[PDB]
Amino acid sequence: VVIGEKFPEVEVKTTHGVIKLPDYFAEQGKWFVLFSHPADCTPVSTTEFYAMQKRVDQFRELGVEPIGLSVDQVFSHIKWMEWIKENLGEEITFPVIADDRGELADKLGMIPSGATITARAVFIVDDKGIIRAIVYYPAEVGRDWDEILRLVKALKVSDEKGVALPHKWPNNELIGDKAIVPPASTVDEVKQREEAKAKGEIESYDWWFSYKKL
Amino acid sequence: VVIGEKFPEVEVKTTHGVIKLPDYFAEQGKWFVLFSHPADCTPVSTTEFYAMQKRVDQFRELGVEPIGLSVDQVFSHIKWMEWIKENLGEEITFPVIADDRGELADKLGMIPSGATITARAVFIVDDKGIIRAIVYYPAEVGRDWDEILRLVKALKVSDEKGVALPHKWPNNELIGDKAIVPPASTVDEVKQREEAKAKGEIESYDWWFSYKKL
Amino acid sequence: VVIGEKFPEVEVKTTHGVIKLPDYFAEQGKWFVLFSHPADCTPVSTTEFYAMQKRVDQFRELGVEPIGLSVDQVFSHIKWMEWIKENLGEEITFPVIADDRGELADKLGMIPSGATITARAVFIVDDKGIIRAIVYYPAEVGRDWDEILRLVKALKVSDEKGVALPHKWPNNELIGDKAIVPPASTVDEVKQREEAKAKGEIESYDWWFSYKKL
Amino acid sequence: VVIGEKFPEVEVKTTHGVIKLPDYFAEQGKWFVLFSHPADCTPVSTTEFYAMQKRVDQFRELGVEPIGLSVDQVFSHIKWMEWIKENLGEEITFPVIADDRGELADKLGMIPSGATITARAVFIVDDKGIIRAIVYYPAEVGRDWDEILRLVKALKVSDEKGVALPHKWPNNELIGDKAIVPPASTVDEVKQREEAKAKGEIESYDWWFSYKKL
Ligand SMILES: *CC(=O)c1ccc2ccccc2c1
Ligand SMILES: *CC(=O)c1ccc2ccccc2c1
Ligand SMILES: *CC(=O)c1ccc2ccccc2c1
Ligand SMILES: *CC(=O)c1ccc2ccccc2c1
Repeated sequence: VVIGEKFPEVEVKTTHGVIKLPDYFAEQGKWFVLFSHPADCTPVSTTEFYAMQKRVDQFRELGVEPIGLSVDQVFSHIKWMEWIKENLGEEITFPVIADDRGELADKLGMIPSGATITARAVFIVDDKGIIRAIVYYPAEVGRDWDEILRLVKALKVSDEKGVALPHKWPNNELIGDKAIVPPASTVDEVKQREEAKAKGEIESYDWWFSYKKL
Repeated sequence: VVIGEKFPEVEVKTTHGVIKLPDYFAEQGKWFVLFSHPADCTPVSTTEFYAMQKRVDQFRELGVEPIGLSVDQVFSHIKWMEWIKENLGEEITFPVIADDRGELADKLGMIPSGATITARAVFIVDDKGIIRAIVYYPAEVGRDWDEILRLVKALKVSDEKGVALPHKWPNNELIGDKAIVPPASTVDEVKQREEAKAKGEIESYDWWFSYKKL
Repeated sequence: VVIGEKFPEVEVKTTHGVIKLPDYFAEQGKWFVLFSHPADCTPVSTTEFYAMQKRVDQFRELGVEPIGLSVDQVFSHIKWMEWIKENLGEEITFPVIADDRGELADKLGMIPSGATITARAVFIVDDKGIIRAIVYYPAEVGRDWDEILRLVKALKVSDEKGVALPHKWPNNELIGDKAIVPPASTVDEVKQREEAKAKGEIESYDWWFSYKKL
Repeated sequence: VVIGEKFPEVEVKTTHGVIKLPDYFAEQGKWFVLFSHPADCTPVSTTEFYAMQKRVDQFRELGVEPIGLSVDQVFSHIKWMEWIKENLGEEITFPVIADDRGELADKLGMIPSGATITARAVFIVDDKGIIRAIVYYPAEVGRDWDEILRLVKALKVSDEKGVALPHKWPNNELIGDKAIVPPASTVDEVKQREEAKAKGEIESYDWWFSYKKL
């Protein structure tokens, strides 16, 4: 699977029962962030679950639903989440997939070389079932959910306002929170663009490098 | 290709002349961060080339050589780097690949659906030539090289102290800059972890969850 | 071949005429215990043919058809069974394979090192034609069909009650004839095991160790 | 691997440190019973460990050393054995192999179809490193160590007194505890045999079926 491809139609067993991806989310007009961990009841994966729960509402606020995955069975997931609630005080409210035959993991390249469990994969999927971004981190290094939060904010703003987002948006080191104006490919993108410029909204470093604020 | 796989043996045309990957970097005991952008003289890509250049020594300090890639030709690259130099004050000092015919981009899954240009891909390759981490951002959303810096700091510390790094390390919400002690793989390591527990050299939330200061 | 593998499609000459394995037994909804002996008119083998015949109805009761095999020819078999009949009072009522050229014996790893005759092999094959258990005893030590009877009782009860059987069941040192409740593979099964725990329908030594009466 | 083949020369990590099979046992003139379980901290495997410990001295009395195996790591083994001691009151005194890359398991066909963990395998290996018998039971059915105890007693008596052992020896249903006298292949086996017969020690059902007592 690559960026731009439809997420595969698949039935998945989860701690919230059976669900049809991507449809379950797409049909509500929801994005999802699908993320793998190698094994339940590991310390890095445990800090990741803590951290994601603490951000569950920053994702959902935007119309993005977290959903986890390992090749462990659903009994493992439950026991482990009960451990996070009793010991860390955070109840897990996002579903987790029991990919217990490794079938989905395998379709999404989530299994590293010589292994039988997933790595630390991340898929952003939009309400059209389109894979918008993919991350593969290894067992030994925990993600940072604040970068995935920035990524989905960027993607949603890109869709909504037809801009591209510079390095480290919205704290880019040349134009801070200003979005780039991409080339026009539509009459409306030529009229939208021209009228932004008559409104003062556009500046530039050259003809091919123009940017505005939202 | 997946995490844990040998980076494919491959000669590449660059702005700094030709090189064999991964041998060129692995024979200097260097890791490389191989990264792509869709096209030279695009503004998001330009923001990321500025950003990488300002950070080029953060990577080099750590023995990690950055290296760019697009399907644009060496002639196009020389033109674009020249523009950045005389327009933003940064000379580009890292080699950029001219991936004639997108042959390496296809090997590494860098081409998004129904395109001939790359997306915003990142590969961390180590001094053994093993792929340690993979990121695929799309054309519309530039990366944050400080997250890739954190990732390769974490990979380096993981290899060097035999530890795993928790979420957002070295700013994990629970244990800060502390590192996860992996399980004992020998009876000798069982005795050493029992000693370290007694001394408080390692600390723990449960028998399976042990961390320490570096 | 290994446990979990389809028994290989194969026509075999027997004392009761020719048959297709596993289809002959699987189309009657029968399991078979396929077992070999090194040579007709050997005394250990004879003791085991007596033993199997006295037990042939214990297996048949359970829908498990016994079936013998050696590299001896049908003519040799007819002679030997005749001897048992008129000498020990038992007619042999189960089919015996004449494995011309040891072709099936090689497929199933029945030939010991630097020999052309089988050892004392046993295969439990189910009504789906799946191999469920394998035993390889040598020429010098005859089997105990009461252990193979216990094994196929246990396999049958495992399939029929969705349980796992403890050591020496139905005479386990700890729980007697009680059976291990496997882990929940669905959220629905989590709720049903929580109900059964509350009712004492299942009993337990720890959260991962639950047994019940059949 | 089949009966009659030398156990492969292999270094194994165990709860008693590193050891060289078969040499570690063969060099002391010891047999070993090598036995797999699928996963540590399972209920069937747990009753098997209980049961084997309770018989550890019936095996060792005979010069046979139990040694266990799963693909779990050595930390898993230790935690699990501590659970057997605290909860069931039996300290495990036999070593257990951490076949944590599945390498030995794979050489000995211990992995069922489509799986990544072992089944319930058993190998008897003599002081010459020769595989004398192999058992494959599935996850769902626990062994009976009393049958493996009978098997090793039979094998040792076969070696020591040049006899073959009938069905269910020493409670065979025709000659009880009497051993079969195999054909002679040596002058000494002709003199040994002839002199047993002059001593009264031999009886028979026919010329090819003779047996004596020990
Ligand atoms: C923590 C966890 O996921 C897990 C899963 C299965 C287990 C089986 C036996 C003992 C402990 C377990 C823990
Ligand atoms: C990358 C860029 O802006 C640039 C600079 C000089 C050029 C000369 C000729 C054709 C294209 C160019 C692009
Ligand atoms: C199996 C046995 O004892 C027996 C019986 C009759 C025979 C006739 C001819 C050749 C061999 C025989 C073996
Ligand atoms: C019981 C056992 O073998 C085992 C192994 C690894 C574990 C990791 C996390 C939590 C519980 C575990 C239990």
